[PDB]
Amino acid sequence: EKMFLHVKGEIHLGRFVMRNRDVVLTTTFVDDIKALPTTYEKGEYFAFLETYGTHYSSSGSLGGLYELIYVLDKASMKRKGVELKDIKRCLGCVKVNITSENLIDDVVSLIRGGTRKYAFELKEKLLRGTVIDVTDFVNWASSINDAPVLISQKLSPIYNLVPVKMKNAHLKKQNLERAIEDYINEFS
Amino acid sequence: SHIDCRMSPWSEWSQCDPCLRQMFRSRSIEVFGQFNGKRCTDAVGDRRQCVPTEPCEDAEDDCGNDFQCSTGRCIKMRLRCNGDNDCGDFSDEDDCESEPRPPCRDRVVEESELARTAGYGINILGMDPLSTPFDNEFYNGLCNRDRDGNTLTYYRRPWNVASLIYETKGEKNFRTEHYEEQIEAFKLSYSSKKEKMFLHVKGEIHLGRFVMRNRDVVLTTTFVDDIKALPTTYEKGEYFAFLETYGTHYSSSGSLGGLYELIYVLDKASMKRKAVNITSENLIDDVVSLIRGGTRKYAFELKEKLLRGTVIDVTDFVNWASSINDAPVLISQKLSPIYNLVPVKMKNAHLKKQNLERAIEDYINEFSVRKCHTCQNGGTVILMDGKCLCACPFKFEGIACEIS
Amino acid sequence: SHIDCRMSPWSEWSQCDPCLRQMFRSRSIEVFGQFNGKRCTDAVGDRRQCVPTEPCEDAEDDCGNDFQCSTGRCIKMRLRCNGDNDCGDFSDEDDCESEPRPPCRDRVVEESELARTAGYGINILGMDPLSTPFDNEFYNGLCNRDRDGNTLTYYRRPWNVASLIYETKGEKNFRTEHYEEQISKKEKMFLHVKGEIHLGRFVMRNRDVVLTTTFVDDIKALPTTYEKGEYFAFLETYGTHYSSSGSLGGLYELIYVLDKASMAVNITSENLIDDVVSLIRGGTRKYAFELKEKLLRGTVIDVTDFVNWASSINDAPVLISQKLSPIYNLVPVKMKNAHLKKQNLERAIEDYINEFSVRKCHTCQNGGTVILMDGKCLCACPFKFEGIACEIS
Amino acid sequence: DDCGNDFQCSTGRCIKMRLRCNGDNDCGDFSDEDDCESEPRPPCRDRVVEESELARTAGYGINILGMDPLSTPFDNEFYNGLCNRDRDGNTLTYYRRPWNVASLIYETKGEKNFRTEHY
Ligand SMILES: *[C@@H]1O[C@H](CO)[C@@H](O)[C@H](O)[C@H]1NC(C)=O
Ligand SMILES: *[C@@H]1O[C@H](CO)[C@@H](O)[C@H](O)[C@H]1NC(C)=O
Ligand SMILES: *[C@@H]1O[C@H](CO)[C@@H](O)[C@H](O)[C@@H]1O
Ligand SMILES: [Ca+2]
Repeated sequence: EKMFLHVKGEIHLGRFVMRNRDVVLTTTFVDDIKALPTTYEKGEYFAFLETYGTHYSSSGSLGGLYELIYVLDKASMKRKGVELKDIKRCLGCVKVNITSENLIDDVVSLIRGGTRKYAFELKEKLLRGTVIDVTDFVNWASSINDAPVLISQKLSPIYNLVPVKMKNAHLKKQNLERAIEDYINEFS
Repeated sequence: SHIDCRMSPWSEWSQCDPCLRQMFRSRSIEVFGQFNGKRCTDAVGDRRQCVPTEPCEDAEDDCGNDFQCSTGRCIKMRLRCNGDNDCGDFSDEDDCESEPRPPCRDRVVEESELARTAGYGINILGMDPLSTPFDNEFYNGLCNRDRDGNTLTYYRRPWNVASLIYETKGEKNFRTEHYEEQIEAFKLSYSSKKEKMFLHVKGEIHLGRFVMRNRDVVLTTTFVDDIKALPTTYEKGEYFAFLETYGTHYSSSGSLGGLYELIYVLDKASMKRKAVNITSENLIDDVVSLIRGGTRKYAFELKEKLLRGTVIDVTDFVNWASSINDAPVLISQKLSPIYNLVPVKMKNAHLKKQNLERAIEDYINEFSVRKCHTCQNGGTVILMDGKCLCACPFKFEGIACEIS
Repeated sequence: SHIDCRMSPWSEWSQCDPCLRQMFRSRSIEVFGQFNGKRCTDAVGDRRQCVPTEPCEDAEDDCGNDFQCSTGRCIKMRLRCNGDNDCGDFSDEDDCESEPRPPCRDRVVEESELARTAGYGINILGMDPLSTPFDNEFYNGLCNRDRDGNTLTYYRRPWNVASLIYETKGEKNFRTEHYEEQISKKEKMFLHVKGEIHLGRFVMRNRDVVLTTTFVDDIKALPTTYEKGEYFAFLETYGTHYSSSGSLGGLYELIYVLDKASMAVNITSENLIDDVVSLIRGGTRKYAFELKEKLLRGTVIDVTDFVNWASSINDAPVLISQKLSPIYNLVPVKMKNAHLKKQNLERAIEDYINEFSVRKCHTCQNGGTVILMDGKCLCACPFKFEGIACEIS
Repeated sequence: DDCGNDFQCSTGRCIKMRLRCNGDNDCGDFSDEDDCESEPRPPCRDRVVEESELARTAGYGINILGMDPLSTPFDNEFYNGLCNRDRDGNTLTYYRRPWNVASLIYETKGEKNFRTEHY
């Protein structure tokens, strides 16, 4: 045997893209660069690289998302009274009472953004082994306006933000590259 | 096995740019990564400050008989008193209090929200749209008193959108396609069946269409200034950085609107023969929906309904069709290279155009999927941020479709 | 298989145009890209600035005794001092102080939007009703009162429109055709429906045209020397043609098609196919985007939905069909080198006819045929052939 | 450091002299805006706008399988004294775009997939 069922959804609110020159940083970020030594002071450069970030998203996507993999092997329920089209129909039915039954168990939840009330209601219905109603998804979708999450991102390393006016600018950027290169070996 | 990042370093260093007080470098990316081996995040080009080795030239670039705007734009002088915003700074209009009048005398009129976002920048990396290189706030003193759109009420068309129109066209398509096949024999008893489904649906709700004026174009102060910063010297990764963050192209053709689409693909097989007892079953199922444009309350309400056996309520479509008034998406367009907007009447502009085209060719060649390794079995190569890979909804598995 | 973009070299530089202060050459597309190879974009005309090699001529181009408006467009004093603002930049307050009232002495009258959009430009690429070359807000100082269209209310008709006759037509054309055969059994269906409503027809005046300040001044800006890029830029921003007349209205069209067959030893087979489509244009959104959906389903329609949809065409028409006139007929003589502009607009349109030819793209596989799109020659095919070149099934 | 004819900021920045009076918090805690009350000239000509909460957090600092607890290295409270604006189609409200964010496009797009393969 091999078997899986997936349900996946996107809610997309907007695209952001950002500058690569004439950038204005927070003063607290360029202060953290002005405090770096001229030397490859690896412990301090790893301190900075976790005091703001290793990379940044030169662009991303504001929204919300779900992935709800049914690890459930169909035959775990399909031996009892439900056809393949009927279990589908119940997930999105009279042949058993699947919403009352202990039969649906192994559905995973990943849910991103929106107000906790609605995210919880979707999660609670899924772990009980029950489908969400279309009412529930539109209520969730309305709430992503208050609480977005990044669905996907396109990435660049943080040393690109270091201003060209910085005393020892190229040396610091080259030492941040030397530090970024070590992370890949620091973690197995 | 999967493939991590490969590159070679700068191998060059510019002299100091006199007016810009800076120097540049750019490096050869070989392979960003394949099959989820680790990304090349490191920079395609970088720059360093220099105290310049010679004087800068005369910095002014005055267009002459045109007014040199406080933004650095250029325009016909008289408009600077008219209540049109010519300048990219309203207070140049505030300055000339002596001849204030708007471009229309008695008209009561709206801003076209379709015209404001007309001429999006685009990046070929995903056909991402980007905010307009174009100004779209200036009227060129033209009254241009249109009344298109479903409310039949006046709007003014800003100087860059030569055409903008609000055409009310729709189309919808349906296909549902089904097969069943059976083979059975005896000598040993053998039986088998196959079942197939295909669906396509789409529907288009057009709102409008546009074209951008290819001469005397009026640009965002930022775009016309963000040409000034350019190296003049074909520093590959720097012209790549402008192409990355104002886009490879700017466009003008429109289908603005809402759109929906669906597919089902289902394909199913079962086989048995019969002491000896042998059997197999194979089945692939896939169903997908898309919605774009309109407001959340109705467009997100529709998106899931489309997949189901559920017959959709016609007034839900009518509420969506109304909401596309507020929230269009660009369904189709005509691309034009971004360099056509670096204007005449600015220093070294042709050399800046030459470098922008060569950097578009570099954009085309370094993202080229021809560099990546062959996908296995029935698949074909896919590109994503920092990696090549492939995937196959067709009885194949793994990040290169290696196995079945 | 997939094919990439290809172009000529860049032609040798023009000399410096004296008044335009620029110099260019061009680059022909050979192949736009085909079958999802790397699609073309890159420019066919591009230009460099020059400090000119000789003097520009005297810049004024006034039509003699005519009034020199702030547009620099040729007009006569009756058009300005009667308050009508014909000359293109609302200047009339400068011209007269005593009784400058509009030509409709007391009986001042509304305009029409369906009239204003008359003489849309059109382009063989995309066939778009580009916004008017004509300045339909010029009225030639005429009061010119229609009372036509279904709003049962008066309107002033624009100078460049000979008439906007609301010559109404509503036509439904319908066909069905079906067959059955048995020995095995076969069943076949075709359905076609179209409905057309013509609200009216506009005709553009064939002499004495008033063009938009932008159209006339954007031909003043031409090279004078046969350079593709600036001529193509005028084409691509104003049309290859103007609609010298056309029909405003709405349209719907539908199809359904079905084709069905059915046919120790145990052998059998079944075959089926389905194809359904709907189109709507014109009318206000609520009714149109009801009806285009509504008619794709079998639903026996409320006649009041047809009445509401097609009533709304009075407020929101689409151009059903029109008479194309080659665009250069709109360079008004009594302008400097006016005919040399005509000549090279025609030569640039002939150059348009050269590179956008699909015929030179490579053959699609199996039962297919080639189409051209923005940077791709491509095909789509019968008999379940597949991929953008139809090489497989 | 030394902004020349332009203005040197409290926690170390340069603000162009035209910015300082406008109302935009050019230099942190409104420390740009000490006294210019004779010429407080706005970026927008009395247009209604509210500050984009969806973009003020954009440009998050990122780690390999992680993201920052403190909002950004970029300063999304900076606007170059421009008024350039995007809008929410859902409430019809206009927002200024932070000058870090080269583009905001607000798009309503919903995509949903169900899938199984079985053997
Ligand atoms: C095959 O499986 C069926 C299941 O009912 C069983 O009855 C039959 O005896 C099996 N045949 C064999 C043993 O090959
Ligand atoms: C028909 O199907 C049966 C199923 O067992 C098979 O045994 C037989 O060979 C096929 N031919 C006949 C019976 O027509
Ligand atoms: C001359 O034309 C060539 C094409 O052969 C270009 O590559 C070059 O940039 C220049 O325009
Ligand atoms: Ca002005």
